[PDB]
Amino acid sequence: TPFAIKCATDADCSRKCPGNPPCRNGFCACT
Repeated sequence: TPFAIKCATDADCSRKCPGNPPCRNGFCACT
């Protein structure tokens, strides 16, 4: 799914779910 937690960047991924997980299609990879 190129759709998940709405992200800007890695840092933003981190902002929701820490440890700097990656984003793809501007969505954070973390569940």
